[PDB]
Amino acid sequence: MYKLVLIRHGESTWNKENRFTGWVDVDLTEQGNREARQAGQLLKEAGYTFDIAYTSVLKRAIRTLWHVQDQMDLMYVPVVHSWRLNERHYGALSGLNKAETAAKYGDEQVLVWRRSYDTPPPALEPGDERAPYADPRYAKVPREQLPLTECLKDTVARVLPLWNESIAPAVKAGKQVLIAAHGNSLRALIKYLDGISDADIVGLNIPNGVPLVYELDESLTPIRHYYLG
Amino acid sequence: MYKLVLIRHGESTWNKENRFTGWVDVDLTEQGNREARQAGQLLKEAGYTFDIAYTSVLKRAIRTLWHVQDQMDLMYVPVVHSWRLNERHYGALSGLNKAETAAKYGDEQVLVWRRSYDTPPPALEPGDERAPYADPRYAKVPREQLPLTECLKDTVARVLPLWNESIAPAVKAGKQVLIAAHGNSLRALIKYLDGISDADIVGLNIPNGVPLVYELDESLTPIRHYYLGD
Ligand SMILES: O=C(O)[C@@H](COP(=O)(O)O)OP(=O)(O)O
Repeated sequence: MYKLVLIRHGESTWNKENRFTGWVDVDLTEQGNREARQAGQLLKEAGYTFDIAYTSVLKRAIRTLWHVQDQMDLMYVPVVHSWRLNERHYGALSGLNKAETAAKYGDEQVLVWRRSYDTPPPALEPGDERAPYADPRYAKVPREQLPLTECLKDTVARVLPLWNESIAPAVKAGKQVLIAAHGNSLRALIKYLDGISDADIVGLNIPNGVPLVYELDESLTPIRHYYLG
Repeated sequence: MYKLVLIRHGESTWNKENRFTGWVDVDLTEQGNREARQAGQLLKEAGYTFDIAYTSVLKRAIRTLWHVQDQMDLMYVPVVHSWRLNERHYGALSGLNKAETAAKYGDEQVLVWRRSYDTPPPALEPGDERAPYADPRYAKVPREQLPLTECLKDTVARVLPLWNESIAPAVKAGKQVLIAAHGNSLRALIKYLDGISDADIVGLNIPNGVPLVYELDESLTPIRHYYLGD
């Protein structure tokens, strides 16, 4: 029996502005901060603890983690910040208002761009300011592994090495893990963990700032899962 | 040539209350939060960046780091939190007001507790609430290595292994390192770095929340150091 807690970052600015975010490094709203703080308080009160946490390199997730740590009195635990946990990359949609985009390209198109397992949004041009190449966060990521766009499928491919190489061993080592990540990177990981089919994942949505608890057996096969609070 | 930036945590509740803190895990005051923020801005404006940061397991140091990372847009960097960077353990003095303590045991006595390199304050009882043993922060540290009190000499000895095993290799590795820690634990590191005598370390005081830049030669020998700011 292992427990693993997932939590999606609190409400970000672009969440609130209903803008596609992906790799753009936007921060938490005040509400996002509340949610993160409330999640940490929830975890504290339910008596949960952590020996390690995993996060992306995007401040909305890390700041959420911070608030969780702050509330749980766990600011001292090792935190692994991984670009592998990054939100799904939204290519040339990053920054665009979702309502405006669906008005322009149709809801269907947008729904494909948002939830197609295998078909990514349109890509960033390699020369877009928003491309990841010159970002210090990715300085050690081999260029050809940095996306200009992603579908969930890419996200799953990107997350898995972090799971296999780091999180799973941490869990089996008996470390109590928190993963603070993103809507679609958590969908990606959860797709893997729950062995969810390509069609079945399409409808999964994870609210901001709600601890999602996984109980895992000795082979790390999910037993059940549940949100806290 | 390398640069290493050191910063003592911003003002803490017990800094303001003039209380020996030690391993008591008190938080930053609002002033302390602002010092931490300002130090970040100052480093950001100076064009400083970091690849890795080292800190203690004490939130006053860690929150300072957070504010720095926040202001510098480096919330994603690896942070090693090590008990080895903890503030010097203050023993049975922890939580006591320094002024009343002086008023009771004498200025000399207090100053020997506070700045004598080799004489520790009086120890915590092993049964004291404040003893470290049940603390998850220290769960993997051998009991015998956990202090009930420390003089600076203990602090040095406690710090050096992190320096040798980890921070020095980072610096040699070409990593740009920030260490966010405490007055005495930095006094201890600096003693080693600058090769300050037992007598001389006595006067060294390190202000809250001010970046202290060391420029190190190839052999990690300080060439110069300066505070950033005023
Ligand atoms: O232990 C403490 O009270 C102070 C040092 O106090 P003095 O020994 O300098 O009085 O440490 P910090 O606030 O930097 O963590």
